[PDB]
Amino acid sequence: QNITEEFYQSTCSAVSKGYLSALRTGWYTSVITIELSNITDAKVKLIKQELDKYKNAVTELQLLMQSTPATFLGFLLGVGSAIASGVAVCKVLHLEGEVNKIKSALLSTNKAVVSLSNGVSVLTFKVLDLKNYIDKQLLPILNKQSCSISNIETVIEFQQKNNRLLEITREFSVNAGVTTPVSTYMLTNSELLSLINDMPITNDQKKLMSNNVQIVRQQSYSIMCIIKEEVLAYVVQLPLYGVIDTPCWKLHTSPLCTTNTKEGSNICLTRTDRGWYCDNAGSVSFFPQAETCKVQSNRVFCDTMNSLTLPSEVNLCNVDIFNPKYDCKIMTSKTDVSSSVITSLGAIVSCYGKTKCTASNKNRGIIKTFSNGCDYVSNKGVDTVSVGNTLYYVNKQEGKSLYVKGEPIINFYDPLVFPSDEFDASISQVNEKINQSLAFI
Amino acid sequence: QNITEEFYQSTCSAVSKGYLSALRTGWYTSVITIELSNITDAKVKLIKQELDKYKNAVTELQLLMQSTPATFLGFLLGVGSAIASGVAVCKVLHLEGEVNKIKSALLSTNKAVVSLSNGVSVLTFKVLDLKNYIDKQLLPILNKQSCSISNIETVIEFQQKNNRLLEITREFSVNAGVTTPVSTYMLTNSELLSLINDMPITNDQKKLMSNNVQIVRQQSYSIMCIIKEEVLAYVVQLPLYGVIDTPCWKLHTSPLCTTNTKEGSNICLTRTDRGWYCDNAGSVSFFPQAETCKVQSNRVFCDTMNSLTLPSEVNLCNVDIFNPKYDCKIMTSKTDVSSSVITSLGAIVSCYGKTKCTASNKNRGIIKTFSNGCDYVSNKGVDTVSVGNTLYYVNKQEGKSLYVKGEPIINFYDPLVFPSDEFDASISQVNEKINQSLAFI
Amino acid sequence: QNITEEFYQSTCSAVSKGYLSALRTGWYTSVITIELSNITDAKVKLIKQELDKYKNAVTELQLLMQSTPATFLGFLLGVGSAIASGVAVCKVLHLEGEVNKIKSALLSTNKAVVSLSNGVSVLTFKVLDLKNYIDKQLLPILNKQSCSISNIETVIEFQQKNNRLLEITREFSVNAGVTTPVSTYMLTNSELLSLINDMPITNDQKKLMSNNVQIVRQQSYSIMCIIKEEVLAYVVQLPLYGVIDTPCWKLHTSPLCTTNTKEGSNICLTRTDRGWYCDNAGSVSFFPQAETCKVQSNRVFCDTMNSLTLPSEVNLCNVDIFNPKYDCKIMTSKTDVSSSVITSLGAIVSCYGKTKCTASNKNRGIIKTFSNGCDYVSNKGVDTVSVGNTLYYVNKQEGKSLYVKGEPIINFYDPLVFPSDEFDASISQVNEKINQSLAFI
Ligand SMILES: CS(=O)(=O)CCCn1c(Cn2c(=O)n(C3CC3)c3ccncc32)cc2cnccc21
Ligand SMILES: [Cl-]
Ligand SMILES: [Cl-]
Ligand SMILES: [Cl-]
Repeated sequence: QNITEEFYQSTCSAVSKGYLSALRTGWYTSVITIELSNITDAKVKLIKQELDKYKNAVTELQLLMQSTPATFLGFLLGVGSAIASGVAVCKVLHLEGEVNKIKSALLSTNKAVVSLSNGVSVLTFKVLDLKNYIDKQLLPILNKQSCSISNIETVIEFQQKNNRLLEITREFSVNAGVTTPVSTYMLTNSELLSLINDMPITNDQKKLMSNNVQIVRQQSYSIMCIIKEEVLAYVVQLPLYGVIDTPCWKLHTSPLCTTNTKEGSNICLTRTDRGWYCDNAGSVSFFPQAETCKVQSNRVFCDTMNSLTLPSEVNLCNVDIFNPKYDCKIMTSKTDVSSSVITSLGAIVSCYGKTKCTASNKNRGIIKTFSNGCDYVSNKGVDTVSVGNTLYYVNKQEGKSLYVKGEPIINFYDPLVFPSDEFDASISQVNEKINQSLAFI
Repeated sequence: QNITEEFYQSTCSAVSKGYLSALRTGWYTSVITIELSNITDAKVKLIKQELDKYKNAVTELQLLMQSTPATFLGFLLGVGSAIASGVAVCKVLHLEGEVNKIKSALLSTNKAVVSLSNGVSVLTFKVLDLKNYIDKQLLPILNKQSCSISNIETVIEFQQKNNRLLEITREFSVNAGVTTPVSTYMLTNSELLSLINDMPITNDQKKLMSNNVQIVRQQSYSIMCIIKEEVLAYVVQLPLYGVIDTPCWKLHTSPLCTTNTKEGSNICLTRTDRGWYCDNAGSVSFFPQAETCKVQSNRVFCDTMNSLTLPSEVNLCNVDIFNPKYDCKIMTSKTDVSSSVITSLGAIVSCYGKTKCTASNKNRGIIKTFSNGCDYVSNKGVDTVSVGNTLYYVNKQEGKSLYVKGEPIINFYDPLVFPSDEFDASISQVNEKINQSLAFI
Repeated sequence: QNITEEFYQSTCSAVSKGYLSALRTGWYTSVITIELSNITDAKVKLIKQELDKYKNAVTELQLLMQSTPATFLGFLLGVGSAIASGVAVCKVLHLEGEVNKIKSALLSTNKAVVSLSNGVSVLTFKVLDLKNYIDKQLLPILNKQSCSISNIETVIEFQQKNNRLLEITREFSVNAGVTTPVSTYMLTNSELLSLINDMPITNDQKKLMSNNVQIVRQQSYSIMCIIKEEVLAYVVQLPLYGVIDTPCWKLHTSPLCTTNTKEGSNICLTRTDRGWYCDNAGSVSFFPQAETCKVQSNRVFCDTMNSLTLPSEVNLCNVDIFNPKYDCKIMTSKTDVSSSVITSLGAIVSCYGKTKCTASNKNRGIIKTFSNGCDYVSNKGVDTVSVGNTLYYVNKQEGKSLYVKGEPIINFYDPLVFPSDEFDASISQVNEKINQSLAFI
């Protein structure tokens, strides 16, 4: 879609809009199972060697489940427990008879829904029947001939089928029974798509999930659960996207300082509310660590667990940081160091002191030299930006940028009553302290 | 065991107790080795192809060792060097004759203790003898028949044996010779258990380590060391648990704010001493980043390298934050944003402003609507908590919660002399500033 | 080379010098390709089974590219976009005919340079020709005999060749098309070395990169790009080391507090400018998160994207923190907790309160007991340091340490006007506040 950007010279910040939301709001828990089997010449020795790998993988996973499974403004977030729902389901599976309900449900099929004893309705999947393979092809060789008649084409095939159990067990072993993202050994591409289609969700969610399998995997958990009655079962916890196609925008901020000659006499100010914003249910979901969100074209995948829910008036800070309805968050300092923030469609440059700051093009080199202050350049005709010894490549996606001129608000502050070293502050709090200092003077 | 929780309404915090400690206090360094060998039709070409994979894995690891191997209150921690002990041992192995001492010690066995030249006594393990396999089965095929007589069952078997060397080399290649956790290619489940049993430790440590192999792996390092005289050797650095079965408890904290109508007029306070606490040697080991500790049932595995050693009186902050023996750490602000902290046995809810905050059950939906302030609900009968647009699942483990009523201490502060934006502060420091402001007035 | 260390008792800090730089300053983008092919008894069924794995890997990667690819003083850094350059190249490859230019260029060879339509000159590599293998050996079996004549030695060989495609696809599936470090499936050791040799760089850069392949891998990206016209192509983004062999030094800092008896009456100060420093182009490249830099012997690999460019006078803070040319950064507090910082050649110990702080040797145990204050011990004759319940191993590399005596500067401050809880501050700012407090008194 249309991605557009606006740079606010007055506050050294830029907003990228045109994105659409896909917010993980909930969890779907599915129970994936693998049916187990309970149990010389060159080719048989390889079968016994592979069968040993199988026996020890089972013993390994049994040992691993002795315990129940577990695992600027970011400091404002709450603290969730990401696998609480999957662990709850996995707890129900240890209740007696519960494992047998699943074993029975998938006797004649590989996909089935099971209502568990506490009422939970979960999709169930038998992805590998080692029970049947071992019990139909390897058992005859090991007992009827007394380890005599065998062919190497079954050795090859057994290694293939056993490999996935060996890899699932490897992942759980280096991860204490909880893995994320969910690999293709836990759930192949075909199985996951099939799982998504049989999921009880909207057609929009199914299309969205199927066209972004790779993101679904990164937002999912595999929780190793139980081995009981020749059934190996792990819970796969999949994201529920309850907010889809609402507007999102990305706020980029950079330090705004005065540019006086005498070093140390300068005051700085930085908008601290940078991160991803998405309209959500009459409020705005604010993600202060924009690295928690994944962007695919103009779709942005975030997790509400790493969000604050803010009044929509928080948007007014971009056009009017002095607006009377939301108290815009800033931090203050006297550290006027140079840096750049690469935005979606351009680059913000905070250039101070003796720093060389330029913007270049691929074939012609330097096309703009920044003066001291906070400035911006759009990615049209620019390929790189240089601040000091640091070269930044700019994003080269299509979209129009608008440069909104305005006097930098740092000019409105008297440096001799300016409160420096304020981090979790706001426009009004800074004024509150300035008036108190001006009172005592 | 018995997990229990107490919520302190006065300070918006909760303590989970009943846990027992397993603290990594030291390191055991073992030297794992792989003995190397020094060195047409369809089946021989595959042997030569696999032999090439072997030769290049050796060349790769030789190239990789040109250099010596290397790798709220968290800011208070010191700075260790995690693989210093393994690197020290690995340095000793480059001394002349040192590699030959090991090669000799494991001539007749695969497990042996070797006292190295500087006095260090290390367990040694030969986990794969490629020297013997290549030198007994592949060498005859490549020289005696001139690449003639071969059978595919050896091609299969060679790929199996060579695979682990290829994978060990892959791990070291993407990790610059230092890996953690220690995979099952570095050390299989059988080898690690055997290593633990032959370790010079208590019977309690052996049982504890064997029943938590997956945690031992996550707290271990594999340091690629030396290739010399047909011997490949890497050091595996294993945790020493010198503190076991002492009481541990988890402190959860959340922001406590006043709830006045006029927005911006509110003051907030948050206990900053959240994290894991374990009794340790007459003091308390405090782990400010509770994500450094791993919980398995009621056992909690932590690393003393990420701890502060505090006076045990730090515990008094939970029952009496104004106690005269320890100066309880807090932070102050005026940012009254809503959030929840999911505890071990319930959920703390900091609900402010216009936020919808509720607690729900699986089948009946909303059972409690929180008013503004800091409140708590136990996981008995509750499955989810909702703060704004964020849905939290609560932990569903058994254990009793006690709600300790008390007036929120934020009510005891006059907002017009309240010092906001204090981060590394304490009860006494805040009083010190309030009295100084009250003096100048 | 010569690694040396100096400890400044006056400021509780230590500098390690003698290192030489290797700074990633730019990016080289190469286009790696795999040529694809467009498409019963026991041995044929395995071929059809492996061929299915191939078809689905292709379908998987096609689904994955529906979207364009994306991915104390650290807070002062700017914000780059690491794969912007590779993504830009990958965008050019979707232009029509562009894929065919590459397909043509590597018809007769596997390595070739191609000037793309926008002028970019990129190295191109065909690392696997599955097109030819499938189209010469498997096609005859599946069509001419009608799935009759086949031998197991080709089944083995097909699994080998197809395996790398299956693994590349696995990596991209768990990583949303962008991986780092660059595995040996993306680019084998031989291919990467060959790529480095054909790179348009200096002989120094080629030697440096070839002798540190493992670091090059960790600083590289694999960006999954396009599948078009039987050509699979991903961009490998390799580091350009434009700064080599300049001096580097590592600054370690630890809290310096007064040691009065009455607890709570103490004031602390910590130099905040700790991290890696490298001379670079007349300025100094400062890396505040020293964990972004990788050290190999005396060579230190850093990324300028995680640096500030500072005046070289920042070095004066080590010999004279009160120097008049650079305003040295510090933080203040009243939290006198004990801890240690393990340096390159010794250990800084900040010992306060009732903490037991000692230094030990391997065979003789405790050789020094620290008194309260900030002290230092060199790694000559010392193996471990203990602060409270935390045991630290010291680095055991050769190099001389010098202990520079001096009165701790915290003694020069009157505790009753000392501004505590200052984080982004400096020597002059603290004096500025002290004089303002002394004025109002
Ligand atoms: C991107 S950052 O959050 O990591 C950098 C913050 C560091 N910092 C501090 C100290 N401080 C923290 O470290 N936290 C974080 C971990 C809980 C705070 C939360 C609330 N108030 C102060 C906090 C003061 C200060 C003043 N100016 C600039 C930076 C400053
Ligand atoms: Cl870049
Ligand atoms: Cl949750
Ligand atoms: Cl250590």
